Amino acid sequence: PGSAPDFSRNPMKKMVQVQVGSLVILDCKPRASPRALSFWKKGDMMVREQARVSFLNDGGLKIMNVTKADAGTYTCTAENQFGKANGTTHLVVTEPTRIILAPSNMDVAVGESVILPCQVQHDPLLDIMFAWYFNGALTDFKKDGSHFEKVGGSSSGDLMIRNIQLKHSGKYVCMVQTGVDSVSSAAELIVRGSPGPPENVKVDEITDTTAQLSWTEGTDSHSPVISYAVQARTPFSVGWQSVRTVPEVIDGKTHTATVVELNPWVEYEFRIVASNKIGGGEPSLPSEKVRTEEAAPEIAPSEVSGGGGSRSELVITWDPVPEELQNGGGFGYVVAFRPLGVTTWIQTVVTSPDNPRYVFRNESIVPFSPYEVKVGVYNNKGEGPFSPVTTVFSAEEE
Repeated sequence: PGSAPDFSRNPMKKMVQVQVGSLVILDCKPRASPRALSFWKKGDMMVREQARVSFLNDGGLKIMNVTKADAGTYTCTAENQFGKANGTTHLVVTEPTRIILAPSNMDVAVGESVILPCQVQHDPLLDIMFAWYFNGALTDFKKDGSHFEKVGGSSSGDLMIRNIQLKHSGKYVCMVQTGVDSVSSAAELIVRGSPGPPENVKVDEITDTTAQLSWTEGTDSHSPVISYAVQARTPFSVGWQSVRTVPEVIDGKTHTATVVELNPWVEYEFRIVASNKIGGGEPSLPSEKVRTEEAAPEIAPSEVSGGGGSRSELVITWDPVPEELQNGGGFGYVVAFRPLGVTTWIQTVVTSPDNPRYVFRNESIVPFSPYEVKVGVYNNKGEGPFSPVTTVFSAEEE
């Protein structure tokens, strides 16, 4: 044996970083036969045993509740019969990283855009790494792009959630790493939406003007249903349009209703829209296409008139009855006329409604004479009313 102190087997760390208020122990274990005595200096100055400072059996230095004042250069000088040796450690005391603006806990509707901040104050000697966790899993959110953006620049970890969806509900955790040190703060986002589309839309008890609708409630968007509304589509409707129901307003607990004021002999599809306090929901898939029962026509034509024409003519004219008021197939008109004073009607059936105009021409038609005229309606299911009688004059031409 016999050898001076030798730090090559057990060198003192070049540099040690500790958080303010932490505990630090600088090692000083050289190899030497016999064992070497040690002492510590901070810079030029000998370390004095003190309140938070003490000399350990293994030649180490223990400092408690470190301040930035304790930072500096500590050297350990060991001496043997055969010489002295020195080792140096630089103590860096750094402030804690602290999160200054953190995610808020939120209850928010789908489609909204929110910002979960994560600003930190940190000691400038250090570098920081931001990380987000979603329901406990590390993520940078880039696989769900178009819903997430990291905003604020390289110094910030702020997270923007765009057009938030139900699947984005959960615990969010912003974590800031600094070397081996770490702070984080968590918040919970609960997301609520419009109800899901109602399902299983069913139509029964079809009449000429009514139908019973039934349906089952759609997916829970985490806010209860307060209301149901009904829409319908026909060849005549400009897309989907609201329909009147009985009850006038349908409860969130009411899954059946009567549609009213439909037109007879029209084709219909129905859908249902659920609402909650968050907003109006996605419409159901449409019901089967059904047709209402046909019925006798009930509306006679308006503005029956006429007059003029060439020799021996009686011209009769009226307003067409709109298709949706025809109530059934094979709709047509019935023109009835008679000389004023005469009681027997002559009538003809007008099979095609295409042109609401009828001309009688023969020698029995007396020039410029008063005729009583009425026009009625019928379809495959029955006869409808006649218009009020009016007076039109035969042609004046002879």
